[PDB]
Amino acid sequence: QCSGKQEWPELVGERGSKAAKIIENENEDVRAIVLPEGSAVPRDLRCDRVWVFVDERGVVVDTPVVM
Repeated sequence: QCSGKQEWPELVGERGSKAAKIIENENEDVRAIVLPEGSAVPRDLRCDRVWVFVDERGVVVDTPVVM
């Protein structure tokens, strides 16, 4: 079971770099990783990782979550 804030629906539509910094400030246990929308990721579960999926303009398009 993870601790701290688990999802950031409010960051959809923000620049990926800005989102990553907010995420890491708001939950000190996680690393945000900015990747293109649709990028293949490992199918494991972690409490210290937040995928930040962005469109071709570098803007967050999926809700970042701890996973």
